[PDB]
Amino acid sequence: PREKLNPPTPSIYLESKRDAFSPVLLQFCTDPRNPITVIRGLAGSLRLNLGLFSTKTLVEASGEHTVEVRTQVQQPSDENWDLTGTRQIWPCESSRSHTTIAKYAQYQASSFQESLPKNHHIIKFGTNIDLSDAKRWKPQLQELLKLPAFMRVTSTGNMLSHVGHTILGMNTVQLYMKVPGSRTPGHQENNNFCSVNINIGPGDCEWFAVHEHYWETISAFCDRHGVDYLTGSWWPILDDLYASNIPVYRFVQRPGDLVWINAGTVHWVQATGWCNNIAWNVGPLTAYQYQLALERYEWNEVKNVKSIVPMIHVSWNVARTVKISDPDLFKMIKFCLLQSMKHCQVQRESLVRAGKKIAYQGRVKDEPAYYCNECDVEVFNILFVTSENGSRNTYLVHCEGCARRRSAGLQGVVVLEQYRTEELAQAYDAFTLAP
Ligand SMILES: O=C(CCCc1ccccc1)Nc1cnccc1C(=O)O
Ligand SMILES: [Co+2]
Ligand SMILES: [Mg+2]
Ligand SMILES: [Mg+2]
Ligand SMILES: [Zn+2]
Repeated sequence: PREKLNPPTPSIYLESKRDAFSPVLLQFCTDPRNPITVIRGLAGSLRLNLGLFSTKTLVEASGEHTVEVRTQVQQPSDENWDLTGTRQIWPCESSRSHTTIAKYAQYQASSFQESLPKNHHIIKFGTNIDLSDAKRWKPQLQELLKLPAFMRVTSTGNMLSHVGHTILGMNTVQLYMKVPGSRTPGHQENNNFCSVNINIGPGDCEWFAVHEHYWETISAFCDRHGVDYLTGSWWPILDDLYASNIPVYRFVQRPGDLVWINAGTVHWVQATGWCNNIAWNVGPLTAYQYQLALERYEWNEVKNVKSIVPMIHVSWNVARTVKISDPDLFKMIKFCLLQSMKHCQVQRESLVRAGKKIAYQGRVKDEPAYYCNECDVEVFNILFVTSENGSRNTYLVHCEGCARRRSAGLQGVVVLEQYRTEELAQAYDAFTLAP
């Protein structure tokens, strides 16, 4: 039906500051039935100084900051043309280049003055601007502390705050600078984590969204139309989605509106006017989020795609410090930890059978999680390490399989252990369901 395929977008207005910190807001935003939530006038309700994220202020703060530019052909939000301009296509490719905030700002500003749409046919979209530097963006980041706990960049209830190190763009803030038509290709978030997006303005963003439930159908369209779902750049053809009985949420994000994207929600975005957007990810400690995160973590492994969130590392840290009261979530984490212990044990036994030494490395403060140099899989605890350079400057971490796959096998490879069996066992036994 036409009505069901065009469902109303979940919306909230906060009449006061008290409403923003209400438990009702959390359960609404995280409800699996709500794939996306727009909070109207959130900035004003919480008195957020969005002027700190204005183009003028950003240029003053760091004019030489790196801006990743995406050159694009401008086209209506419901269109993506082939080279002949006679049919709709899924792939939406863009050329990548680099510039500065100051230089993109001038393009953004001049372009705005040209119209008394912009840049004619071809436009540039300033993406992936890094606001992780605490000293450089102090007033900007401090301003975001006015948000309720579950939406903050850092909180005890956010899985990404238990990683122990920086994951660029997930537990640090990214800035987008846009002109009309600036297009954000379709995707789910890294490891199906939730996301927060605030429109700074002055212009609007147009949003499109599909519930996580339909993601495999979206992936099959991408495969049918010759583009990588997880890693490629694509723009859904809306008629294809409606022809497959897939409801599409459509709404406008006006200046000061916060968009909350729930776990696994497929979404694509286009700027209607000139605007800046700020964004980051959040991983609420719930069974719904954890399940979706683990299954993308595994699916990533099947498709040889790096999981940007090291879910095994995160699950252990969470287990070590956070009390989980939900039985369903506890079961999932407890199982993940047990599987990890068994996996580590199997590796140690095989290494000891082969007569291969294992040195205890230990962990240090602010140490990153390790990934395989070849296949990009998370390498937890047992590290197969080699020296690429003649000196001890360049160390490469490999997984068991890739280490074994080397021409000389494990010769030259030093095997390290970051957590002893007893460390994991004692952390595991300490992890119990909260009352
Ligand atoms: O991912 C991005 C940056 C897209 C940059 C890009 C990459 C590849 C091709 C064109 C543009 N942006 C968003 C993601 N999710 C929600 C909203 C946005 C946004 O642009 O406000
Ligand atoms: Co997104
Ligand atoms: Mg991306
Ligand atoms: Mg599912
Ligand atoms: Zn590997």
